[PDB]
Amino acid sequence: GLDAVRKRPGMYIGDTDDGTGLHHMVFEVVDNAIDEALAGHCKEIIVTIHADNSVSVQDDGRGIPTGVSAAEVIMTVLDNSYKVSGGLHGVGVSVVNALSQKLELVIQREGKIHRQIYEHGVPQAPLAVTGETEKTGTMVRFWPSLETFTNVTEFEYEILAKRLRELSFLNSGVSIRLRDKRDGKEDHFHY
Amino acid sequence: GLDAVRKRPGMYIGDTDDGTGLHHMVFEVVDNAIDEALAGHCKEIIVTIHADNSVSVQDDGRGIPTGIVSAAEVIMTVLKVSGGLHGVGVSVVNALSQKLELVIQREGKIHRQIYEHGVPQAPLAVTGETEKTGTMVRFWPSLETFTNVTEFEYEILAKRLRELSFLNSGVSIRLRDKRDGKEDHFHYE
Ligand SMILES: CNc1cc(F)cc2c1[nH]c1nc(Oc3cnc(C)nc3)nc(N3C[C@H]4CCN[C@H]4C3)c12
Ligand SMILES: CNc1cc(F)cc2c1[nH]c1nc(Oc3cnc(C)nc3)nc(N3C[C@H]4CCN[C@H]4C3)c12
Repeated sequence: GLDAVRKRPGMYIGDTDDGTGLHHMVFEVVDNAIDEALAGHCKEIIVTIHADNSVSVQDDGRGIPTGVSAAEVIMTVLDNSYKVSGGLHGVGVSVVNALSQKLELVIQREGKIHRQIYEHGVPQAPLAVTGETEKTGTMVRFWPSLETFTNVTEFEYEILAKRLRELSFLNSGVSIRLRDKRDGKEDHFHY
Repeated sequence: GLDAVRKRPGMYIGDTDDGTGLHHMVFEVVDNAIDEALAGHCKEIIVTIHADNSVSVQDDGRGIPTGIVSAAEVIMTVLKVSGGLHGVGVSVVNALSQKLELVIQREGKIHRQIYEHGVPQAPLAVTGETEKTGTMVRFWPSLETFTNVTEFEYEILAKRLRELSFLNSGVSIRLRDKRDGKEDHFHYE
C-alpha cells in the first residue's frame, strides 16, 4: 500500500535527495491534468508555485467523480499512462499523495465544489461539499513530505518551466499556464 | 512487484490490446541501450525482428555487471533518454514477456540468463568467451498480456527508432527484420 511508498520513496518517485523526485511529484500531477485535456474535456491547465511550499495543478475538465468516493480511491489506492506524450509511467497520483505532508483535492462537478484533505496519503475526513459552482474540473495542491525530500525541498521555476514547455510541445494543443506567486513569474505554454 | 505489472499493465506499458503496449516493450529495451550510448560506451545498437515472435536489442556498451544473485538479475527482476519511457525499467518488459533472454559480454566472458514471465529459469551462467563487450536482451511477449496485435511490426519500429536516434544524437541504430527481409539504419550527429 502507501506504507511501502513511504518506506522506499525514491523507488516510486525518483531520487528524494537532489530535487528529481520532488519535481516528478509535480509532473505526475500535471500528467493527470494533461490526460484529462487530451480526452477533450480540459482546455486549460494551471500550475502554480505558492509561497507556502505547495504547488497546485488545476484543470477545467470533468472533475474526478465524487459519489468512499471514486476520488478518494484514486488518491489512496496504490489507467493507461501512455496517452500523455512524455508522461511518467509506473506511477499514479496516489504516490504523490503518499509522499505529501498534506494534499488537497478540490473538485468542481455537477454543480458542487468538493474537498478532501490528506496527510501522508491518509484522509483527514470524508470528501465534503464546500460550495456551489457552474464550473468543472480538478485541482490538486500538495505540500511535499519533509521526512521524504531532502536538500531540494522547494519547487524551482526553471525546472517546472522547462518541463512544462516540453510537455506542451509533446502534447500539441494543450495550454499550460505556470504561475509563480512566490517569485512573481508567469509563463504560458501552448503549441 | 512484477505480479502488480502483470495484473494491471496499463500504468506500466500502456494499451495491451492495440499493439501500442507491445511496441513500447521494444522501446523500453532500446532506451536501456541508448542510456549506455549517452554514457559514452555504446556506439552501435542492433534491433532485430526475428521470425519466432521475438525482438532482440544488442548494444556494444560495457555489459550489465554480472558479479554475485548477479547485479544483472536484479535489474531484470526487480521493479535522460530523450523520448525515453520514463519511470519504467526493463523489469517491466521481463514481467510481461513469456520468455526473455539476457546475454552479456563482459570481462572476457559471455553470460546468459533466461526468464519466463520475469522469473529466472536458472542462475546466470557462463556460456562463452569474448573480447567484445555489450548487452543483448531478446524477448517474446506474453500472450496472457498482449492481444490482437501480438507480433512486432517493422513500420512502427522503424518510425520510432528513427525518432529516438534523432532525439539522442550520436547513437547508431540498425533495425534488422529477418522475418520480413527488411533493414534500415538510423544515425544522426
Ligand atoms: C490536476 N488534475 C488532476 C489531478 C489528478 F491527480 C487526477 C485527475 C486530475 N484531473 C482529472 N480528471 C479526470 O477526469 C475524469 C472524469 N471522469 C472519468 C471517467 N475520467 C476522467 N480524472 C482524473 N483521474 C481519474 C483517473 C483517470 C486517468 N487519470 C486518473 C486521475 C483526474
Ligand atoms: C540491449 N541493452 C540493454 C538492455 C537492458 F535491458 C539493460 C541494459 C542494456 N545495456 C546496458 N548497459 C549497461 O551498461 C552499464 C554497465 N555498467 C554500469 C555501471 N552501468 C551501465 N547497463 C545496463 N543496465 C544497468 C542499468 C544502468 C541504466 N540502465 C540499466 C540497465 C544495460
